[PDB]
Formats: sequence, structure tokens, C-alpha cells
Amino acid sequence: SRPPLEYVKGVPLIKYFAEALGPLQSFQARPDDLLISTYPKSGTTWVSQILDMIYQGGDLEKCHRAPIFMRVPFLEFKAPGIPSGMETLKDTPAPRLLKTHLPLALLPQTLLDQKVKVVYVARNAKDVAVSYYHFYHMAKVHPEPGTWDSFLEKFMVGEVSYGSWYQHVQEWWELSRTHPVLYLFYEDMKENPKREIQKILEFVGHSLPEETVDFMVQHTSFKEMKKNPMTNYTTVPQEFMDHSISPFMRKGMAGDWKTTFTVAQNERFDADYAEKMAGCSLSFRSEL
Ligand SMILES: Nc1ncnc2c1ncn2[C@@H]1O[C@H](COP(=O)(O)O)[C@@H](OP(=O)(O)O)[C@H]1O
Ligand SMILES: N#Cc1cc2ccc(O)cc2oc1=O
Ligand SMILES: N#Cc1cc2ccc(O)cc2oc1=O
Repeated sequence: SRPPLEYVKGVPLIKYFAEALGPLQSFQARPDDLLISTYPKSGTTWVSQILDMIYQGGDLEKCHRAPIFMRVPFLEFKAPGIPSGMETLKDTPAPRLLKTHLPLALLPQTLLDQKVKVVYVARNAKDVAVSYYHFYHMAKVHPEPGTWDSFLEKFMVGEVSYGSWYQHVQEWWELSRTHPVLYLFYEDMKENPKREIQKILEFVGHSLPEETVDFMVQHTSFKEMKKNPMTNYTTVPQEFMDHSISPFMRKGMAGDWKTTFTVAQNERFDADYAEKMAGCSLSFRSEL
């Protein structure tokens, strides 16, 4: 019940996900797999739903066949009495959509060797930190988040589940130079979802009629996804996620970090961020 993170090769993980790495060593990627890769709270569920709808050719009834966590196996997932990502994967027909948050240091080598297409989604660090603080409260496999101030301090040094946001978004950006990676930003998807759905279509090599793309924009909207029981995580057991503490589909906005960060926290965070992000060519928008 709120166990401590377990470190594996330098990365702090949920203890059950660290145990899941064992069976995951026997995982074999196929060349037509597609991997959705994100640091937590950056738009994983959102891009999973858009990808699954594309894969069903826009058919909303087919997307309702099961919750998003069953349609898109979470590779390192495990929790007591719930089937593991690996067990769910065995029944998943190809072409498969796969989800992970693992740093490159832990990622199954077979996904790089097979040259599997990666949709990566990054989000600005300050909205990730606020989103992640609330998530820690409702998703009970995490350690106690503590106060917002104390969790922010852990976030800045990467002492949270899956480690450093700074290292994650930079290493996957570097990976995109030598591996097929479509690198998206949450904030771009908020600004123009149609434009980003069109880019994902081109990446996976499908085209769909314009009326179908407009239909997907509407069904992958925050409001539609908050009330869809197949995407909003409300079917998972209460002992694992408690939506009365914080909903999974919480606010869905870019820039709302500004009502949580104090001025002092923002000053400290901005000076730390400039050092961490100095050599990187990425640039994030903090608001629209
Ligand atoms: N269709 C959508 N549009 C915008 N944001 C969405 C969304 N679906 C989920 N989100 C937001 O993405 C975050 C969850 O990300 P992940 O799926 O990677 O865990 C939450 O952010 P907030 O906590 O800021 O509201 C969630 O509300
Ligand atoms: N009940 C239940 C379940 C919850 C659940 C949560 C997350 C996940 O990745 C996969 C999951 O599979 C399940 O069967
Ligand atoms: N229990 C539990 C869960 C933990 C969890 C952690 C990260 C994540 O991206 C999705 C997740 O879904 C879950 O059901």
C-alpha cells in the first residue's frame, strides 16, 4: 500500500513495474508494432485513443470493445490481481499498439532492433509536474506524494516514478535522429488537434476522409474522453485508482500550472530548468 520506489539501472520505478521487467525480457517486437512512448502525464491516453481510432478506421463502436489499457497493452504494467501488460499483450492482434514510459536505459532492445515506429509525446515540464502530483494522490501504487512543495523538489531531481522528465524528453528527442519517431507536443495538440491527427495519419501511412478526421477530433476531445468509460479509467478497481481523490481526466489544459506554482517555486524551477535544458535544441510552450 504505497510501497517505496525500487531503483533499476538508475531509474526509480513502481515496485510492481520493476518486477514486470523480468517477464518483459522475453518480449519480442514485430516490425509492424507501433510504440507510444511518453514520460507520465504528457498525453499518453489521448494519443492512444487517437491511434486506436485510426487503427479502427474511425469506427467508434470498435474503439468501445474494451478499455484503452486493454486495447493498448502497457508493456511494463503489473499490479496485484490485475493482469500484466505482458499477459494482455498475448491476446492482442497485430498490428499492435503498445504503450510504455520506460527510459531508454530500460527499453526492450527488440523495439529498437525491429525499427518499430514510435509516436512520442512531450509536454511542458510544469504542467507535467502538476498533473503528476494529482495522479500520485489518486493512483495508489505510488509512494505518498507529500506536500506540493516537497513533490516539486523530488520532481526536479527525478526522484519520482520513472525518473527525470529532463532526461526522458531529451533522450527520446536524440533517438528521433536515428530511429523512426514522430515527436509530438501536447501543447500543439491542444492548439490544433486536427493538424496533429493529420501528422499521425501521415506517419502511420493511412489516409482517411475529411469527415472521418473531423469525427476523430471530436471523439478525442477532452470532454468526450472524460465521459467515455473506455478511456477515462473509471473501470479500474477503486483499490488502485480513486477518482473521488482526483479524476484521471482532470483538467486537460495547457498553462494551468500557473494556479499551482508559487512565484518562489517558479523562480527556482526556471533557473534549474535553464541549466538542465541548456544543450538541448527542444523548445516547449508553457501556455497557449
Ligand atoms: N483528450 C484530451 N485532451 C487534452 N488532455 C487530455 C486528454 N485526455 C487526457 N488528457 C490529459 O492528459 C493527462 C494524462 O496524461 P497520461 O494519459 O499521459 O497519463 C491529464 O492531464 P491533466 O492532469 O493536466 O488534466 C489528462 O487530463
Ligand atoms: N481491472 C482491471 C484492470 C486495470 C488495469 C489498469 C491499468 C492497465 O494498464 C491495465 C489494466 O488491466 C485491467 O484488467
Ligand atoms: N495501478 C495502476 C496504474 C498505474 C499507472 C501508472 C502510470 C500510468 O501511465 C498508468 C497507470 O495505470 C494504472 O492503472
